[PDB]
Amino acid sequence: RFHSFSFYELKNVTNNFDERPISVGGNKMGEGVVYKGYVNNTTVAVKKLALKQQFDQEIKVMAKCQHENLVELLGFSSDGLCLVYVYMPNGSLLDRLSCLDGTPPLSWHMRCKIAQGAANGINFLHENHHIHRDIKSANILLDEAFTAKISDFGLARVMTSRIVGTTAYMAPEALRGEITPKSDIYSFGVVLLEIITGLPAVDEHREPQLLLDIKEEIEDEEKTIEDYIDKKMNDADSTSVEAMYSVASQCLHEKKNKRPDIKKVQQLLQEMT
Ligand SMILES: CN(C)[C@H]1CC[C@H](Nc2ncnc3sc4c(c23)CCC4)CC1
Repeated sequence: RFHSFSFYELKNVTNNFDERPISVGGNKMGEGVVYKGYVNNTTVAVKKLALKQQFDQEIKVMAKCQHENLVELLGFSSDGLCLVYVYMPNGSLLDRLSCLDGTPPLSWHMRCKIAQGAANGINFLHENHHIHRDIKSANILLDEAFTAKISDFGLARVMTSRIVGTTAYMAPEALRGEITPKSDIYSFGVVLLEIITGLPAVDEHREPQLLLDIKEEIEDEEKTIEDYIDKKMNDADSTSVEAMYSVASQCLHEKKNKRPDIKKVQQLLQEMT
């Protein structure tokens, strides 16, 4: 299954949980807090949790779901809570879309591969009867080849009394307390809009504040998808951009039953390229 690490082992490999960023010679990737570690010539991501149910749920889902587009869990620590993963050198899709820390903008070609990869990851989760509940660009990680890897299965799983997730990405019924794989489809629709536009899902100093509202402006003919295409690309073609927008639009249907299933989303993204 997974390797059982003692807390002392993870303490040393992260250089005593060096809270300084990587750029200043520390071990912090970012925020629990994520630290870069080195174990048996292999680079690892150690998430020190700062909660026990989310630790147990992450281990349970990870043991059942192993896929090319899912982040891989290597081990854990519970003596004296840490989760050890395969390290993703290119961080999150949110960070790469915002060009955080001077990284070059992602090309349209890279963005298409990322969208396909993320859809393949969600498909595997849904085939294994799991609902993510927090699909967003911050939860889509990028490996050494910029392959998309869905992360954070702490909230993975019908009604609930504890509404959890990210408001800007959440489906109307998810905000109402419902738990359905169709809510993950809606959230992926927001991610597709972030990929096309390079804009975050929410920006308080922006008009409109929420990205999913651009779908209304396009449908009401107030604007077009061309007006919203990320200008930080030089290789975007109208056909494939409209094809990705069509998938995003279908995903963002307010009525959950009118949304396509992940298999259809996966099919439409493959046809796009
Ligand atoms: C704000 N940004 C700099 C963030 C900071 C956290 C970072 N997180 C990771 N970075 C590298 N590898 C991994 S594996 C794994 C995670 C992760 C989180 C869950 C499992 C993504 C970028």
